[PDB]
Amino acid sequence: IDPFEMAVKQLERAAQYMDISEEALEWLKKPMRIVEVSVPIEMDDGSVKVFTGFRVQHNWARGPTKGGIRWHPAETLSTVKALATFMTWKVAVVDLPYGGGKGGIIVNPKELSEREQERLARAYIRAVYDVIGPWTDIPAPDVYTNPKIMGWMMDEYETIMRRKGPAFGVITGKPLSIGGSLGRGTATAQGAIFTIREAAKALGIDLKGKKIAVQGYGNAGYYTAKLAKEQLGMTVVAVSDSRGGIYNPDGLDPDEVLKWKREHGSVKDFPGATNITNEELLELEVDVLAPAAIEEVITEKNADNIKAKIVAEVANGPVTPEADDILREKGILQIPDFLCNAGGVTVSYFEWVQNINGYYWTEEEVREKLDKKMTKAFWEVYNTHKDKNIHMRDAAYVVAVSRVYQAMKDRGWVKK
Ligand SMILES: NC(=O)C1=CN([C@@H]2O[C@H](COP(=O)(O)OP(=O)(O)OC[C@H]3O[C@@H](n4cnc5c(N)ncnc54)[C@H](OP(=O)(O)O)[C@@H]3O)[C@@H](O)[C@H]2O)C=CC1
Ligand SMILES: O=C(O)CCC(=O)C(=O)O
Repeated sequence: IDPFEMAVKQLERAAQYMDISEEALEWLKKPMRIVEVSVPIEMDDGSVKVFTGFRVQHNWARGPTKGGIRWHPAETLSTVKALATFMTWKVAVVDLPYGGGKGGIIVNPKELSEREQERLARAYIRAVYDVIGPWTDIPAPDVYTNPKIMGWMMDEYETIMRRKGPAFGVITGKPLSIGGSLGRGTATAQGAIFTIREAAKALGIDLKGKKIAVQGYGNAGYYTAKLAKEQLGMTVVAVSDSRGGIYNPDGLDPDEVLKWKREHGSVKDFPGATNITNEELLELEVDVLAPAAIEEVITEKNADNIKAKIVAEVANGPVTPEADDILREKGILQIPDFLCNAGGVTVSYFEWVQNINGYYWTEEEVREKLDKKMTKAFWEVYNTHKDKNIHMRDAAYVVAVSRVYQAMKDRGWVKK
């Protein structure tokens, strides 16, 4: 249907478990500032093409808005608004002095050359300059965007700003050569691993020697499996991608699987393991399920088939609202998406702090700070879900919306 309407409905459903005034809820149901701009670039053939750009600042009560820029051909203002709304709750649930933001360009970057991509990034910066800044709106990498594009955008912003303030802090997820931070590459997977370890501690389950299945095998999924094996001592019994999946009960080494996928396009037909389809992976008998591929993979039609005791929602919205009740009834502990994959935005916040302070941290300090942040956030959410006897997603919503509501009331934006 409409992604923004779905996000608003999910917030409205969560609002019944907390004391929030009608005026504040109506304020939260609509983004505070939406910017639509034309993004013109000169193509290689000499012609000029105009693209549609988006930048949505949902709420900046707790601080400057934070959110990545997507470059998908199916990008829609509704999707950007929904993702900015989710970004607000994400930054609020880990206690960040941030707001919720999101940006996007309706473009197919596959048919764009490197020069054209750089021109697109620079033109997007030249178009959205007046509503962004290190203390206003901090973008980041997202779908079909990378640190290279981030560096181009940072350079354009610095050129326009005339180096008056810290231009490194305008955008996060850039290369280490220019204001980048360590631990950014594995940030999401590291945060997910921290939350999984905390969930296992909460359920009284030892993670050593337990099977894990990961759906999707890219920046999130591959690193999630690798860190689960290396840090949590888990056995990786199955991975998957867009093509198919592979299942080996005795375990799989993530590095070999990644090399095979890079050399053959997909993890399919990996030797020593059986080829299985994506839907069969979610129904395995594993200790932890990590669907880090796409949204809405666990529906009402397959929720009863899940046998994992922990479902780590590394991807954005992998479980539908209907499947949430079925999963909870079976007694499965669910880690909500904007809490499970908050490590990426937490490390982006660390990068922004380093940029604005002009002082950069080591990998160990970043890892320890992220560990503490994710542990505190997860324990807050779990304690809220146990105290009020509500769903984990509902508890995360209560925790985030309470913070945003308190910020709004302290700013005097709402009275009630
Ligand atoms: N920094 C991050 O990585 C962040 C991660 N997330 C969430 O993590 C998810 C993935 O992020 P990232 O790893 O960067 O993305 P990538 O696109 O780099 O990797 C996603 C993986 O999912 C696979 N995949 C694609 N379509 C399907 C499908 N229909 N069914 C099963 N698997 C599929 C892809 O296979 P193939 O490569 O063959 O296409 C790929 O291996 C997203 O949903 C995102 O919202 C959240 C916040 C930020
Ligand atoms: O780092 C950020 O600001 C956002 C990362 C991201 O893409 C997400 O959390 O969805």
